[PDB]
Amino acid sequence: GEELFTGVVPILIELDGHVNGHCFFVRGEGEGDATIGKLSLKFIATTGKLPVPWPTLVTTVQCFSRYPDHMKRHDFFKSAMGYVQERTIYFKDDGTYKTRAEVKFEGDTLVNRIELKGIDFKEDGNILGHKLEYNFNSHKVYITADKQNNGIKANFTIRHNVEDGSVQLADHYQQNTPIGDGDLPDDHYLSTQTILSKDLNEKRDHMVLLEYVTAAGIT
Amino acid sequence: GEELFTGVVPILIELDGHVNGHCFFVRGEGEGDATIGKLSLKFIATTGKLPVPWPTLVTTLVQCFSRYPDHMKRHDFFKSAMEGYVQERTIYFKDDGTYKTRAEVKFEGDTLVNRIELKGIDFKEDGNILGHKLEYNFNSHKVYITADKQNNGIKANFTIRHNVEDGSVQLADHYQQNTPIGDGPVDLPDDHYLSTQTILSKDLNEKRDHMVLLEYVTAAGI
Ligand SMILES: [Cu+2]
Ligand SMILES: [Cu+2]
Repeated sequence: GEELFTGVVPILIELDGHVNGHCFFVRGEGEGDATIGKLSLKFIATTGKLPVPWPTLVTTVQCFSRYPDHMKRHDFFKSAMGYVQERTIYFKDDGTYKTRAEVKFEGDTLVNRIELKGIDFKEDGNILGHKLEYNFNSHKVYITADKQNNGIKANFTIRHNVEDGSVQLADHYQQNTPIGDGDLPDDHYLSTQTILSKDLNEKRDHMVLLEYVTAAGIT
Repeated sequence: GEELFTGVVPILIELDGHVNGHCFFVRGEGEGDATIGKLSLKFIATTGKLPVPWPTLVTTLVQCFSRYPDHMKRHDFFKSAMEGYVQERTIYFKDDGTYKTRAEVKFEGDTLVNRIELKGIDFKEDGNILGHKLEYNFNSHKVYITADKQNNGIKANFTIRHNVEDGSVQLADHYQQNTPIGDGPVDLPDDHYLSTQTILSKDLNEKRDHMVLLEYVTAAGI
């Protein structure tokens, strides 16, 4: 399973989005290696301007996260190889995201097909009002093991920067389970870093992504 | 599950829709009498004007409220699955794009829900569908139902007649498969059919793109 991430692997990402009766779709193309922990993706909104700000959709392909030589026994995301990634995103004082995504290989490209449903967001609120900065800070992904579902649970809170100077908290609860039968880890975490940019020659509503993710927690 | 449909039951309907790179969603609320075969629903396009004329969606947006007479109470697959069943369809529009449909129909307390997804493929620009050349009308149709021992469910085949502004007719071939969700004591039926009648109206005080529905469907063949 690990041997598939030895080098560059092309990425395909599709997102089915439904928030407060607004339907949108996002295509994601790019590359990424797990030896460095790098991701380079360009997301395109093929349905005009998004009804929600980009940074909220960032959180919803860990498998390209770098696991050091002494932690290679703890990468569920690679052992699967696919898995499904379910999430619930609690935006504080704001709506919520339910997310289900299948992540498997399709030949050369690694594919992440997503469906999300946004419920009870506030009009002229921080999300539906696009009062979010085009930013993203660094975060930790606290990962534990789940023997009951042969998978993994994880908890973290994302800090979205607001235009006024305050901070938005999007509490994330996620569950992952393998698709095919056939390695759960100990309590570790994934340190993440992210830059949001744009292609100056794309007229479509888009987002360029650069990520660096590594693991830690085990000496 | 006959006892559940004794009287009036509230209905909830949602349609996840994608047709030729265009996105839409539709909410449906209403009631239904299975003792009569009556349905009264009001659908709302929460996304604004659909990229597709309503009458092509009427077929895919709950065949449990159909009236099966007292001598046909052994042939209602739909009522008996209520856990619910999964209704899958493929709608071939003649000389036009097609529809692929999936839906889950189950009870969530008082109301009955169908959660539906659909994908539209290979439709023509300035066609009858994408060009909105269909009259806001509908005709009467028969639903021939057969048994599926292998998948423990049923199938159905029929062709829908959509009226065109030309005075012509746009055909839509429907193929469907139903399979129970929970392990069912549900009995399968002999070859029979449902006679359907639909009326599409508008709520005068609603500004959103919408459609009001009235349906009378009863079972026959025995
Ligand atoms: Cu709006
Ligand atoms: Cu959709």
